Amino acid sequence: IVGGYECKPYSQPHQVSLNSGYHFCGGSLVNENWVVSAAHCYKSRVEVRLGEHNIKVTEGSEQFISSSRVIRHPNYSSYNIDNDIMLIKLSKPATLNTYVQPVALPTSCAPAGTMCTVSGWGNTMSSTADSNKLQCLNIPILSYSDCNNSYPGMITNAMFCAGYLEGGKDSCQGDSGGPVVCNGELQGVVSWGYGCAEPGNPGVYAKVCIFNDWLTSTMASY
Ligand SMILES: NCCCc1ccccc1
Ligand SMILES: [Ca+2]
Repeated sequence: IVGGYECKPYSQPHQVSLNSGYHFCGGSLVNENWVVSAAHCYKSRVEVRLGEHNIKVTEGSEQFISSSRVIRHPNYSSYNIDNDIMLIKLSKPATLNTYVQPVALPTSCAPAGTMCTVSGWGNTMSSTADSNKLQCLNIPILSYSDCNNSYPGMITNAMFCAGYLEGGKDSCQGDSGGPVVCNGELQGVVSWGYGCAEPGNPGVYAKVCIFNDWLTSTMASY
C-alpha cells in the first residue's frame, strides 16, 4: 500500500495473508470456511493466515489454516487478467473471534464516488511505512469513463478502477487479492495496474458484485 497509514490492529479482521513460505497475496474471509482472493494469486495449496497485524511477529491472535480447495473463476484469463477472482476453501473452519471476522458480500454494485478501504502487506515504496504491519488506505471508486480513459480498451465488465488519477496513493504488488471494502461490503479484490501510485494509472480491481451467483453456488458446492 502506497501513501496510506498503518491500520489499527485487527481493524480489518477479514484480512488474510496467503503464505507459501512467505506472504505472497492477500485475501478476504467471507465465512468460516471460505476466502476470496485474486485468480492471478493461484496456487494449488496455500496456507491462510488469519488474525494477523505484523506478519513477521507472533502476536497470539493468529490462526494458520491450510487450504482444502483453490478454485479460480472458470473464465479467468492470464492473457489479460480478466475475471481475476478465486475462492479458497479452508481445510478446517476458522474460529471467529475478536481478531477474525468475515466481511459481507455486496448486496449491489457500489456507484462511482463511493469511498472504500483497501489494505495489505504489499510494497509501500516509502522509507517510513513498514510493509510487515498491515497498511490501510481510503480510495474512491472511479467511473467507467475515467477507468477506460486511463486504460483504453483494457477494462472489461469484470473490472473497475479506484484510487486517484493524480497518483500518490494506491495498492501495489503484495496487496494482490486483498480487499476493497465500502459500506461494510467487499466490493473489490486487488487485481492489476501500471506501476503503483503513478499519475494517470489508478489501481484496477475485480468487480465482486457481478460474481455473487458464482460465489454463492461455489461455496455451496462441496
Ligand atoms: N495497483 C496495482 C496492484 C498490483 C498489481 C499490478 C499489476 C499486476 C498485478 C498486480
Ligand atoms: Ca503476526
